[PDB]
Amino acid sequence: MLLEAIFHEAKGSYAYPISETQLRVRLRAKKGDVVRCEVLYADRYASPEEELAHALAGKAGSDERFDYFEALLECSTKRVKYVFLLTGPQGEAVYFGETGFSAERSKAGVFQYAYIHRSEVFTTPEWAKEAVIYQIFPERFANGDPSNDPPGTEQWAKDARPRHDSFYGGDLKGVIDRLPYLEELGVTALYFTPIFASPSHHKYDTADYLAIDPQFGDLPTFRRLVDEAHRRGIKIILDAVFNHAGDQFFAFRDVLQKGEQSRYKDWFFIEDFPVSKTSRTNYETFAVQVPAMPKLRTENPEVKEYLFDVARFWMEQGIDGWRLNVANEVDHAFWREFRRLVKSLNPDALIVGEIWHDASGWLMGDQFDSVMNYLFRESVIRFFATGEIHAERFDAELTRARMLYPEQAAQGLWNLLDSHNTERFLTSCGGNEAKFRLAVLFQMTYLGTPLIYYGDEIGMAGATDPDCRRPMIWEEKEQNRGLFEFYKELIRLRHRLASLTRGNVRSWHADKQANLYAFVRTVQDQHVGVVLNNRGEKQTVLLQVPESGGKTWLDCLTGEEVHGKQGQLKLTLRPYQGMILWNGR
Ligand SMILES: OC[C@H]1O[C@@H]2O[C@H]3[C@H](O)[C@@H](O)[C@@H](O[C@H]4[C@H](O)[C@@H](O)[C@@H](O[C@H]5[C@H](O)[C@@H](O)[C@@H](O[C@H]6[C@H](O)[C@@H](O)[C@@H](O[C@H]7[C@H](O)[C@@H](O)[C@@H](O[C@H]1[C@H](O)[C@H]2O)O[C@@H]7CO)O[C@@H]6CO)O[C@@H]5CO)O[C@@H]4CO)O[C@@H]3CO
Ligand SMILES: [Ca+2]
Repeated sequence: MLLEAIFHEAKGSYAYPISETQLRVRLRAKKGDVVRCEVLYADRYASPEEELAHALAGKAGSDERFDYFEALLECSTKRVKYVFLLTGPQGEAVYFGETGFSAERSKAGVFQYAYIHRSEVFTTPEWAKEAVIYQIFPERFANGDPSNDPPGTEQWAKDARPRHDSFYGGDLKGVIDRLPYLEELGVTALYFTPIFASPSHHKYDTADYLAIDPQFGDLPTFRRLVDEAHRRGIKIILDAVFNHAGDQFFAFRDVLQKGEQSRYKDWFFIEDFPVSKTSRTNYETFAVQVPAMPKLRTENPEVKEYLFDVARFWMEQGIDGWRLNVANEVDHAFWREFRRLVKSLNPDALIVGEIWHDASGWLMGDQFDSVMNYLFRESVIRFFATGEIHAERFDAELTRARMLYPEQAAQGLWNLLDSHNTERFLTSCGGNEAKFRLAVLFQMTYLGTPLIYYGDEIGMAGATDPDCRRPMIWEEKEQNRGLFEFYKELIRLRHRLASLTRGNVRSWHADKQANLYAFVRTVQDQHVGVVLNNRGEKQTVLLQVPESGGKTWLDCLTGEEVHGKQGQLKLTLRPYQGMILWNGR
């Protein structure tokens, strides 16, 4: 075995607790370079003579270059020292520890997880463990009160083609009037983009964090929204824009006024005075040369307590969580304290970050509860929409990501297809409903949290910013109701099948020629196998499935009963068909 390819660290996503007495260890090694992985361990302060405990490390999944092993160490002492035993293809042996490799156990040293403080066991909202979030871009969702419409509001039709400054008049009263719809769909939470006062139509250049934007409503209307949704079993989440502020934010206006005497010059990153005009700014902004969005200095104690107060004010209205916009550009101290503050007010308040790269550092259990799974989106786009990769590359991608973070965080990533920052998925599919559906079928059955972008469930389509921000389609005979009834049924199942919301994932078949992929979700004795024939040509496959985990399954989407004929399963899928096989348990 190529030792230079065996990885593990007594922390991060390879060593962490799932309980005050249970530690999850994971090891990494070159694909097919290691056949068995066992973990010999015991209490740290144990005598050199006592007998070590054993723990078999099942192969959890396989990257495109690695194999991932995973074991669960029972640690009543809440302290532990462990060493890996790695067996080769033919039979070779080797011990893996902190000191290094050695055919001799003792000479390999031993990894140590110093102590398991219950306060550090990565914990997350239970409701968040089985949710189906629906993303709402308020300005375009529904105009329930045309009296607050901005000036210039354009028509509300299927053929609108928005500009970077267009307005259509969607407001919070519309969202309220639409809860019957949202509740019929089955969503269990709504994620709004910025709803706070701002001159723009997207509202990321916040003018006042303490007031809903006039065009959308007023606090009374909001509270009504929160109450109306709650009794409907729908939680609500807001976009926290703490990285930068709109150049209307009182504090910034002051610096623009009082110049050098402003009591807030250190609330921003001013290079020189006086502040500036057009995109030739002289104060640090989000991205590059964006005047309307000066950068907040969350490192400054004053700014921190301000935004924290801002956070206290909205959690007082009963929201259920936050979506941290541009999260990675604001310090960790901030986020840790933010988590403590939030978690104290409401233990079930969800904190989801928005980072477009390895989030490992914000997913240890002391900051975010999760993030947007852009990866899943990249994998799904290229497997179902643009056909740029195949069933096997897909399997690889799903697995590689799936191993990035501690399970707790993994279990909750927001699996989105598209956002208000991208072309709609249907468009990505060149308008191929068949393909689109298969992707949704995967989304509603894969590991994580499904995130539905308003419109998709109905068949909307469009380019990227701002064509993806068209107004919702409400005229029923202008909506894809067959697709809607599809989402409904998946979501129904997802809520009904435990394994889909609380089980794990395991590859079950990857045929790059047939371009058919299949996985299995498991929890307790329940097994739900999803088969995706992602190809435009009926096909038949035989999948391995030992008589132990059941030998008879039932397709949840058709009610067809399938039987295992000696460990094998013969399935025939119509073009692009998918099957939700349930073992009944
Ligand atoms: O006026 C600015 C912008 O404001 C609002 O954007 C939001 C956005 O909706 C949020 O989701 C979020 O997204 C951030 C990410 O959090 C951040 O990490 C980073 O991520 C990368 C982007 O994903 C990537 O595309 C690129 O950004 C480029 C972009 O590709 C360019 O096309 C260009 O974007 C311009 C837009 O085309 C234009 O519509 C407008 O955007 C509004 C937006 O409508 C509104 O929702 O202006 C921008 C120019 O600023 O430039 C950007 C950056 O140069 O690279 C980044 C990281 O390298 O960026 C995205 C946003 O791009 O937060 C933003 C702002 O709060
Ligand atoms: Ca309106």
